[PDB]
Amino acid sequence: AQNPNCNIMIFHPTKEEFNDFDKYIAYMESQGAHRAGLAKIIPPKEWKARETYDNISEILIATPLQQVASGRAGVFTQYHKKKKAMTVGEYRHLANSKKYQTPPHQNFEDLERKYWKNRIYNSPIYGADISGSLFDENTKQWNLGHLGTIQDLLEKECGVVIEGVNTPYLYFGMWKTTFAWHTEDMDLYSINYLHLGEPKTWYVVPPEHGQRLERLARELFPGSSRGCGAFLRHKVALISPTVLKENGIPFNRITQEAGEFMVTFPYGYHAGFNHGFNCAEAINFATPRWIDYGKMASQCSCGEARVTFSMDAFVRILQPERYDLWKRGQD
Ligand SMILES: O=C(O)CNC(=O)C(=O)O
Ligand SMILES: [Mg+2]
Ligand code: NI
Ligand SMILES: [Zn+2]
Repeated sequence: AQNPNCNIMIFHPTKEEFNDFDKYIAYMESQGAHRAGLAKIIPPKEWKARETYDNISEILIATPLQQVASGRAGVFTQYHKKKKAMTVGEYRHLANSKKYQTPPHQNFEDLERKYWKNRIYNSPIYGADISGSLFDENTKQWNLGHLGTIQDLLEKECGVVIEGVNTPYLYFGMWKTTFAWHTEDMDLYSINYLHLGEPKTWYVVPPEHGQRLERLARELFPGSSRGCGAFLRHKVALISPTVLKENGIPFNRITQEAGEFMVTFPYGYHAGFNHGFNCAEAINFATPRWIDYGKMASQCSCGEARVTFSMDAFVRILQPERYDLWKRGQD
């Protein structure tokens, strides 16, 4: 079995290997990359996402989210307070202000220490989940607005034609902005490209050990667990690496820098934080190997998780027994 310790793997495809996205994903899995839950892909040196980022400041963040924490430094939840709209230029200036800017630090490890020590005492503002793309239309390789759609993959594998669309989302981050522990909707893959700015640190639990994380989370967040049998779908809980180590949960960590792709694999729980002002683009995708994960994915039916239009069909076709209860949650 390849990669039996579930280490995060890093790949350096040549320009030739970068042509066929599906083929490269299947290659990475042949080497065991999925066992980690997360992989890094460094694009060939000849590739570029677009020519420059000099003209992005007029993009609108219609609903910036202030991420307010509650709990203790290593075990906390966050709620998202909606703020007034602002442009990317306005947000960048805010991220760079004294109140929100990255502190002086020695290296990524010192910054990681400071994040876990001090995150809860601040409420950074995240421009998340903004439909759109920063890939040039002429970029033909690994262009996250030109991937094959998940609806087309389900149709190719299973023969059933379904409604829905699959588009990318932009993320504008600042120091301490945080992504809570989660897997993707319907335990899909995700791909994330860091277009510009400061790094993003990731934590990940191997898919084969995801239930260990869930059992810890039920212990650490006991009221939330009673409220919903899939409350990590709410995407609000954080647990530090120190706490994960104390409780014997297998995980790995890696820092993504500008110009790099990360892939998350089906049922790979992940969480992380931004080092400073940055912009990422991400989208969900599927392969044949996902189908079985989609059929088994947990679901939130309490009403909190509220998701896209396109998840309806996935539930309806892959999880018909759960469909009625899940749909009630959506309405
Ligand atoms: O970058 C972020 O804030 C969150 N991204 C992801 O969870 C992802 O790409 O799957
Ligand atoms: Mg602009
Ligand atoms: Ni994710
Ligand atoms: Zn729920």
